[PDB]
Amino acid sequence: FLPILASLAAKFGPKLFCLVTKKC
Repeated sequence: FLPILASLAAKFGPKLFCLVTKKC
């Protein structure tokens, strides 16, 4: 019902890079 891993990979990918670097 909640496809969290797929959502993280296919929608949070560049967002994850931006939040880790703090600066994109």
